[PDB]
Amino acid sequence: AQRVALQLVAIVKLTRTALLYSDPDLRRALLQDLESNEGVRVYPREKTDKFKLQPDESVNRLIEHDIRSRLGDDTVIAQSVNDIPGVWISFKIDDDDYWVALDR
Amino acid sequence: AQRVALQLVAIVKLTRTALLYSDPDLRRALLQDLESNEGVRVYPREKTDKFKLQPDESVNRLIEHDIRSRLGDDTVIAQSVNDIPGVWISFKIDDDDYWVALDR
Ligand SMILES: [Ba+2]
Ligand SMILES: [Ba+2]
Ligand SMILES: [Ba+2]
Ligand SMILES: [Ba+2]
Ligand SMILES: [Ba+2]
Ligand SMILES: [Ba+2]
Ligand SMILES: [Ba+2]
Ligand SMILES: [Ba+2]
Ligand SMILES: [Ba+2]
Ligand SMILES: [Ba+2]
Ligand SMILES: [Cl-]
Ligand SMILES: [Cl-]
Ligand SMILES: [Cl-]
Ligand SMILES: [Cl-]
Repeated sequence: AQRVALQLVAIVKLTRTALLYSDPDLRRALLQDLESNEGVRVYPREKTDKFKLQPDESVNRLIEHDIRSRLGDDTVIAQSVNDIPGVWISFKIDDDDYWVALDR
Repeated sequence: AQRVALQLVAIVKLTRTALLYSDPDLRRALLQDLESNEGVRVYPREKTDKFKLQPDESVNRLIEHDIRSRLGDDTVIAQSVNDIPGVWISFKIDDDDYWVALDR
């Protein structure tokens, strides 16, 4: 529980941080780097993006509990967004909502 | 071996990325965020910074092998730099050398 959640939290936080402090002119280039080089796909999150939860198997819900405690109670953790499989974790910068998608 | 190394690689890569694409005016502020919020201390690496290897115990050398395969053959991995304990991993942006220090 704790260990997996800690790693996922670290990834989301470092990714959000990279975006937060990014040179606005290089922000699109940064998103390409994160995806290709770090395997981290960032997307804007639209209010109408649909999602499906990870199953209640193994320690998923405990992992999810620990992630929200560290990232924020309103964090969405999902196994798909708009029918696209992955490990999906939402985050925010100010008024802007985002997804991070990782490979399962 | 693989798993620990993969996580450390991810941290170093995301950290380097954040720095690489950072707004130059916010770069010092970014370093504060990484340290306080992500527990990642970045330092410039000076050619005369001394270091001490992690012991050859457990799977340390295998972890180190996997880290270098992903980050670069010239990567230094150390248990201390200038007598300061931690998990230290070097990285570069162009001509500039850096350390990342994590808690053990
Ligand atoms: Ba909290
Ligand atoms: Ba919003
Ligand atoms: Ba809002
Ligand atoms: Ba809202
Ligand atoms: Ba919004
Ligand atoms: Ba290589
Ligand atoms: Ba140099
Ligand atoms: Ba050099
Ligand atoms: Ba050199
Ligand atoms: Ba140098
Ligand atoms: Cl953008
Ligand atoms: Cl979905
Ligand atoms: Cl600087
Ligand atoms: Cl040392």
